[PDB]
Amino acid sequence: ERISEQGLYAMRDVQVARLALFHGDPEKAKELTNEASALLSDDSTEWAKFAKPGKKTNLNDDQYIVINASVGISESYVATPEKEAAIKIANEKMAKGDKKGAMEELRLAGVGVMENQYLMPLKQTRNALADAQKLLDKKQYYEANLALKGAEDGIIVDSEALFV
Amino acid sequence: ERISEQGLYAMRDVQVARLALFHGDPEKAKELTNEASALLSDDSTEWAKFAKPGKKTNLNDDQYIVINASVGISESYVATPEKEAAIKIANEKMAKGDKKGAMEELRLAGVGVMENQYLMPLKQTRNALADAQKLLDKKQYYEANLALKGAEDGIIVDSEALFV
Amino acid sequence: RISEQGLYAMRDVQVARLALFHGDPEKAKELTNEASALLSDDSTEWAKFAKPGKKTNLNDDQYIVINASVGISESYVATPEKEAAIKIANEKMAKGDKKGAMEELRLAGVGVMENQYLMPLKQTRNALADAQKLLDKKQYYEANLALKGAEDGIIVDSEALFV
Amino acid sequence: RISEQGLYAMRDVQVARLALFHGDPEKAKELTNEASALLSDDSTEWAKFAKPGKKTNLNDDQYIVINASVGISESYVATPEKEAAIKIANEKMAKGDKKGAMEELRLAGVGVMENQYLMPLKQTRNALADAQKLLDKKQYYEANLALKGAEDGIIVDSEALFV
Repeated sequence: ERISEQGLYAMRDVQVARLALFHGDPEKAKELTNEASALLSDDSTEWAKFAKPGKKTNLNDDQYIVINASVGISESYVATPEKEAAIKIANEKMAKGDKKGAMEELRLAGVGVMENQYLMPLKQTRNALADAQKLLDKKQYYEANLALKGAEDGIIVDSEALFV
Repeated sequence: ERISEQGLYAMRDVQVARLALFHGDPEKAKELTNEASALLSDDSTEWAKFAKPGKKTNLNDDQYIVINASVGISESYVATPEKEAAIKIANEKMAKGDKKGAMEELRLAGVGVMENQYLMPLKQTRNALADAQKLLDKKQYYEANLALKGAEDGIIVDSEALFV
Repeated sequence: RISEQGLYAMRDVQVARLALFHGDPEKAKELTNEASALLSDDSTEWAKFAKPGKKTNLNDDQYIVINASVGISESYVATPEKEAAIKIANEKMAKGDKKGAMEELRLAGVGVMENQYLMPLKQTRNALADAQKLLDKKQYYEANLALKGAEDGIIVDSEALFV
Repeated sequence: RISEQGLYAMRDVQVARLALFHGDPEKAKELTNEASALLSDDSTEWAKFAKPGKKTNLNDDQYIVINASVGISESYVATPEKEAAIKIANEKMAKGDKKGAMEELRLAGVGVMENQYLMPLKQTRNALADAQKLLDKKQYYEANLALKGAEDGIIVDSEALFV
């Protein structure tokens, strides 16, 4: 994976924190927001290893960080002998680690394969968590929920044809 | 209003497994699929305790299991003295754990709050994972990816107004 | 049934938010007025499109069905039993026997959901009215947020089809 | 530039999938015929709506922009600086200086994305042709899956607006 596990866990923490605020548990929300902030602010983390260059951020000098990924499949689902043969060869090539050859066989049988990457703008997200922490410290719990929502709103999905 | 962390962990395994079939190790895909299947097949988990009762399933005698939850906020984002006064009171009741009274105060402020629950049909999902395990055993990797996709496709969202 | 007035109103909202940020507030104002008019028709039988039993944030509001889609879940494994079930289901669909067709698929391990998009009617009218006041005051960014609030009221409700 | 032709075609596909499972195959066939005709109509200047630099699965294909929406990210904390930037951005929107307006927001911590929905033209034409063959053979469940495959080719591409 080129997925940043720290960014993935941080955003999962934000989701649970926002729900905690509406279930009368600000203390859990505060602890989770602190965990998320610390996950994104480590000096040892090599964020460049997870960055998506070429995706321009709203903040200058910021970068989008890959924090999750999924596979997207498109096809007709019609079984033909030719498509079954292509899939058999694709499976063969994938077993041998020939990922690029496997994808070529799938694509000629009408299968589209995308990698969906979930992208987090690093400094923009840190700034939103910092705003949330200040509000939590002042017990402005609804407002903290909105700042956390703003962090979630910065996450985008980018889909790219795999091995094309 | 409790989430099955076991079901959520299983479905997260499924997502990683599908991508590994195209982009990582098929051996890791098999291991993740075995783990997801074992988590869902474990009846030491008290599944009924996490079920959503009034949601009819596709299989007879199945149940939807709550495996994730999030908050959805609707409002205009326009500040007024009346609204800020009501939000201040909402925050005070949140601090005292009065989650119902806090929600009544937010509705005075013009805020709509939903809880989104992600629902997993347990036996239907078990069946899809079992199909994927059979395919992976035969090195039918693309087909296994579709069986896992079918598992993901059974997850639905149900949204309900929080504490009305 | 699906409310095409609600469907068109929320489509107008989406286009209006884009128009504001492409430097066309006039187009956004026209579209927001159209959406307001679609949701305030005196002679729309809204109860015909309502989703009762879905509790709203506002007291005595109602959710309106404004869109729908089909969701299919299966494992894509071909067997003789499954192909035979699909053939029977297709024959039932050809005859208009929609309920039997879906039951035949479910018995073969195919899940068919109806995904309904639900609009809270009075809540959405209120959001549009807030956006109109901001547009009148030339508060265009703020109006874009108010329209976003109207969009965030739309929820999805999925039910097994003809179950 | 959004392709209204492509958007209409994909909306037809959604309704067709619903019609198949609500016992109306003739309506689904009519809707699928219309979607195929719209996408095959080369009097539409498809290249004018294409998203350059986005690689498709098929060798000589192109992604067509068929829909777009706005996404706003901010922390909702009112500060004198942000409130002044919103005032300036609103003035630039009113003058049609759309790029300066988004830059003003960006520099005050308000991020605006444009989300574009992208349709791979030849790939989508191919998926509809597959569905047509199935509909002609009365293979209605299979046609529903082939139409689902057409929808699954639509992707979202988000970019900072006028950055």
